[PDB]
Amino acid sequence: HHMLKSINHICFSVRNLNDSIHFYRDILLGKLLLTGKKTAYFELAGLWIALNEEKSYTHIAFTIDDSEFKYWHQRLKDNNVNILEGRVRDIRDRQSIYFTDPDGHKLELHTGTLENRLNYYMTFY
Amino acid sequence: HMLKSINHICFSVRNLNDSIHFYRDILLGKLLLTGKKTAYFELAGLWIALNEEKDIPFSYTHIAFTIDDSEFKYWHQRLKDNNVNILQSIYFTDPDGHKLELHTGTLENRLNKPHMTFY
Repeated sequence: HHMLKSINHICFSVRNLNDSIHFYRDILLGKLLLTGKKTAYFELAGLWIALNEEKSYTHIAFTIDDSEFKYWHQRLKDNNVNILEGRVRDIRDRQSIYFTDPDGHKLELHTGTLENRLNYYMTFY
Repeated sequence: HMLKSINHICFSVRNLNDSIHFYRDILLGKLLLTGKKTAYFELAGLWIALNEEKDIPFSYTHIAFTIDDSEFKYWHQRLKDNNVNILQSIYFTDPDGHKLELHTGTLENRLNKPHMTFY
């Protein structure tokens, strides 16, 4: 009875499929499921990601465990990923990493949940 | 070592009151918090965060949501009767032009074009 059920997928336009495959599948450890001539699909963090090749007003955040924070931070740096600054102590307190994919779509890894944010936090409903 | 799940999606929006009505009332999401400048929703099991930026000027991304196939007509009519920008499947935008879709089957089903390479 009358609800959107779940996320079906997200889709990004990208300049170079092979570069984006390396990013989403090798660096971020997603699974490549299918390709076409100008198309690739992945499963990542339980989500389906579609890339369509086409040669700051949105971001997508994935959850990671606290205990994997330094693993991720270093994997992104070792792979020369473009890392962006977050809030003061986001790195030292293992809260968030912000970064872009090869085309500049903004991504984040976060160790908290929505309730954590709500509790840490204005008008509450 | 795996990313465990999606955490949330953040959208810039020109007018927070319009976006709240779009997300909470048209799409039937749950409003959790406001401040600012900001609103948080739970919609389709996903945290959505809106940040109001009143001087915004949208083609290179979309988020798609799954609906009951028996509800296709319900949703299609709901969006039409609410003057939503509309472009099996419904393709539409929010008040700021963020690209959204509704589909009545999972991307995995859909994928199940001989020339494509399946892994």
